[PDB]
Amino acid sequence: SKYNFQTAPNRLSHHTYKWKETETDPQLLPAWIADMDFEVMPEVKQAIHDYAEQLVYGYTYASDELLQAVLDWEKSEHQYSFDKEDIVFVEGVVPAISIAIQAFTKEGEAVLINSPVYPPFARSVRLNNRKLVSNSLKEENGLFQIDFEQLENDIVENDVKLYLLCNPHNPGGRVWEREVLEQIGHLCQKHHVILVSDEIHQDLTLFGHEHVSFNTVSPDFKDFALVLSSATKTFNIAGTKNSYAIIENPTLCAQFKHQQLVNNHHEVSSLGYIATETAYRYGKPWLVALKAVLEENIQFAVEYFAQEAPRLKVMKPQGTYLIWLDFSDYGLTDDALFTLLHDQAKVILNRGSDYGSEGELHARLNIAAPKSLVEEICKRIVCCLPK
Amino acid sequence: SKYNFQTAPNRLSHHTYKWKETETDPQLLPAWIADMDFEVMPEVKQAIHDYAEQLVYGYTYASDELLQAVLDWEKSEHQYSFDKEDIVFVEGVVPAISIAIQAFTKEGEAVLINSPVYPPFARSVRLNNRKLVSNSLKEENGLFQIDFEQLENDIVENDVKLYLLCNPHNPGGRVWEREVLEQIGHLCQKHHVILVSDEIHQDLTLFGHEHVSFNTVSPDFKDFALVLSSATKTFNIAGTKNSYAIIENPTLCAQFKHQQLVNNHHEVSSLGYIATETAYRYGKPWLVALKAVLEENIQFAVEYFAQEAPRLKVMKPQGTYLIWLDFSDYGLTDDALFTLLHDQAKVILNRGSDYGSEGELHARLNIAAPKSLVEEICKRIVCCLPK
Ligand SMILES: Cc1ncc(COP(=O)(O)O)c(CN[C@@H](CO)C(=O)O)c1O
Ligand SMILES: Cc1ncc(COP(=O)(O)O)c(CN[C@@H](CO)C(=O)O)c1O
Ligand code: NA
Ligand code: NA
Repeated sequence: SKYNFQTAPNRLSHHTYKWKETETDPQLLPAWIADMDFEVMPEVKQAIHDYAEQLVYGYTYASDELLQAVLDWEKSEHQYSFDKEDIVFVEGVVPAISIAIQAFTKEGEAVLINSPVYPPFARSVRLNNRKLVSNSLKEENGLFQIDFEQLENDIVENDVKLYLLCNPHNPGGRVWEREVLEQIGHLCQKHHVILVSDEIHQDLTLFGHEHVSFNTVSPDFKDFALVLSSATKTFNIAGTKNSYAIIENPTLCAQFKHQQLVNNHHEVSSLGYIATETAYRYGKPWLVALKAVLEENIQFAVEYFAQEAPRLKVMKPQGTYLIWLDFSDYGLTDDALFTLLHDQAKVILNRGSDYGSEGELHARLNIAAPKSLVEEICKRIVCCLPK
Repeated sequence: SKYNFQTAPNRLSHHTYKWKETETDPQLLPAWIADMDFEVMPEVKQAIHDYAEQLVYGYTYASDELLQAVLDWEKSEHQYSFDKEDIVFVEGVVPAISIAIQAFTKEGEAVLINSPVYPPFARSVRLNNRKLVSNSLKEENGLFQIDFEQLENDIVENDVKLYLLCNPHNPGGRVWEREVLEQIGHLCQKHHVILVSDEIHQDLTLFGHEHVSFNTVSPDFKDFALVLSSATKTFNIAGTKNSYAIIENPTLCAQFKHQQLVNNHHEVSSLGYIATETAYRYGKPWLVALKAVLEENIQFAVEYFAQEAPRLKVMKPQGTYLIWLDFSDYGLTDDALFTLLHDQAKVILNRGSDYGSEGELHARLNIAAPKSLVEEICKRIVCCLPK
């Protein structure tokens, strides 16, 4: 218990998204947006104090030490070896997604996602005036799976140019096996599709599930695929605004960097650089401790819901700290479910329908909070469900 | 008991752009990129420490207190009154310029600048595949002036859609009079041109020169013009990454915000928000003290160069902390001037030619450093100039 996973810091004065509603209605307990109600690792807090003590807060660049820290993290944690020149810093992963869409496709061309998925995927495609192709995931034995026949159909019928892959997949928390990723890659090679693998949850695979970074699947995958990740989801530092793309293919790397500069989206803040380097240098023990806490919270929620709401269908995450809940067996509409949870149960969960039509009558639950808070949130979710 | 403008914090370990070359060649003295070698106001330092003590560094948004701080600053310092909903935060001004180009013009359409000017102006136009129209500034009696006859010709002959205005103008530090701004505005009305006024140096007008913010010139100007500014240049906090657009016209504001979201360039870091609010709420006395130091440094440089290098033509800034130096009386090429300053004099100044063809044989000198450092830099500049 060296690190504090037992007590949530009070965030009410910090202008957070997560606790905003609670500031007006103190009864509301938020468990929606993916940041954590855990204190950040102490080395990052110290690094922010140390930044203050620089005294001058001018223009800074991404250092060789930061580049090496990213290289070292990827090698040590994900067995992914590349060169410092392959790293492109971006203030966030969602920014990187828009840059990729703009760099690798033209207006009107088709971009494929596996639905239901993180809403900025569909939004970034549509707002960019690209054609969205939603490849609907199957649900079998409590897990999402890809229908590869329909995936190929979706690619061919729509002349898909870009595939935005989520790995681990949010929502659901699906940690794709190497064999699944290999089939995806072969389809991209066949049909000349560029693949962007959003691996922001890569450090949060649980219960023995192992993240397989996309370009580690086959040595040639870097010819068409790039990887996005960050320290921010792993270490709860989203407000520091830094992330990266690993782009080993020279042409793809130049294309991305060019579009990033066209958009004047090439700079990152000083603390963005500092916090990522610090997290990667010092964060491993904290991450190990976090993952044990997350596993306990998830197991608790699954068992509690099984006992108190056996009609509630719970997808057990293989990774991420987010649980996908299916209220389909209840006599509720999508809107009535939202009103029930928010107004009667006083719990704020993400509306599943935000993620696509497959999310109708679902909600997403964030369990990256102390066990006592998770216990209360689960109690509230089961309190008011209709007979 | 008073603010420190006498000693410069050591920056060699902070991965700064400004001191980067000096990290490898200790002989080199930088006076190029516009950040200051002055300690930032103490309250911003404290705000960074306070941010560390939030303990959780998750997702945040722009608070009503920050919005009010910007409103209050704009009203009290620039007599510019508008509503909180007119403010759009962007991680930087150069980001905002690209968003504006993309939002308000189509590919192939013409964008006008007054050359020579801050290089990202020309770059952002060119990289965006817009046609660049450079309206060349006159130089008369040591000051840049607009040729309004040619400006109108440039607008009409090229069907200009967007005018990127720099006010105060960098380089040269020209603080455009109200009457000059009114003539520009009237041309934009006549010819249906949208105008973006980059007023990042607005708080740094000197020697009795007063900034006139563009939309304060006429109540009609908001129909076609928006204002970009920031706390970063004023208060030496560029690394914190926040700035704003004031867009009073509903259509222009929606267009800008839409494009910002298309580009996923809508979020700002938590410290970005914090540092700007803090600077505006506590910064005025520091700024008053700064301006006295800057005037002293500029006066020193002008007089020193007048004695030690009478052939060197020095444009005295009306604002900004940057001096535009003209070496055209010397038997030098643009390349030879750069080599002389950098390799013999051991000083790093911005290359004038970066700013446009009018900057050939020029260099830009940054005097926002302690007087003792400025004295040394000036001594170096005059040491090795050829007969
Ligand atoms: C697949 C994926 N890609 C990107 C991000 C966020 O990226 P950014 O913070 O780097 O922009 C998230 C976090 N998503 C959070 C925050 O919105 C959530 O509530 O789901 C994500 O799940
Ligand atoms: C007219 C103008 N607009 C914008 C900026 C910087 O804007 P940003 O840092 O907010 O993107 C500057 C600072 N310019 C610095 C940093 O490059 C200089 O050395 O000139 C500027 O002079
Ligand atoms: Na659908
Ligand atoms: Na020119």
